[PDB]
Formats: sequence, structure tokens, C-alpha cells
Amino acid sequence: GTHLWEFIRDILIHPELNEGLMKWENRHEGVFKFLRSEAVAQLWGQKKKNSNMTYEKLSRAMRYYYKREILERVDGRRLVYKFGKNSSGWKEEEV
DNA sequence: GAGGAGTTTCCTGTTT
DNA sequence: CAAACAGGAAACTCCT
Repeated sequence: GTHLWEFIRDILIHPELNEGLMKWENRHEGVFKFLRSEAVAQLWGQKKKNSNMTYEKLSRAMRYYYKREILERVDGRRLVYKFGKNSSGWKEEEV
């Protein structure tokens, strides 16, 4: 999973390797939240070998996922996103 | 090389 | 006030 969204999912489905980076707000609906935004952006930059990655830019790539329905926009909830019908491998019976 | 997907950068404005 | 959220645009990195 070299794509941003897969990277996010991978962290969320591996809590035993999660430095309190993120957590499910509702695992059944695929609603999640960033607990350490810059820290996650850092790891993501790291993965692509880019020490200048920030949450700001990571979020821009996240917003591009709405049109593609890889993510469903969640309003009124800072740092809270939600997996869309086009994403996969995150359900309690899909992993 | 050409052209597209998926970001990465930048920026300006709005909202929380 | 300090972060997030919003998108349009343009530049980049792979892939076929």
C-alpha cells in the first residue's frame, strides 16, 4: 500500500504498532481521527522520503479523495475523516 | 518521449 | 491567536 489512504488504514489496523498516532471514532462506520497530525505527516513524508511533509499538505491529498469516494467528508469534526465506498481492507471482517 | 494517476507545493480565504 | 478546512493551479514522480 504505497498510497496515502492505504498508509492511513495500515496504521489504524495495527494498533500494536501505533504510537498513539490515530484511532477509530467508529470502527464500524470507518470514522477515524488523527491524534498526532504532524507526527503522522512525518511518517508519511518518511515513507516517501520527504522530510518536508506536513499535515497541511497531507490533508490536501486527503481532500482529493472525496471526489474519488475513497473518503467521505465529515463536517464539524477537526481531524476526523471517514473511509468511503471505494476504499477497502478496514472492516472488522474485511481484514 | 507522451499522457495519466496520485500526489506534492503553493497560496489565499474562511472557519473553528 | 494558533490550527484546520477549502480548493484551484501547477510541478513532480512513477507507470505503461
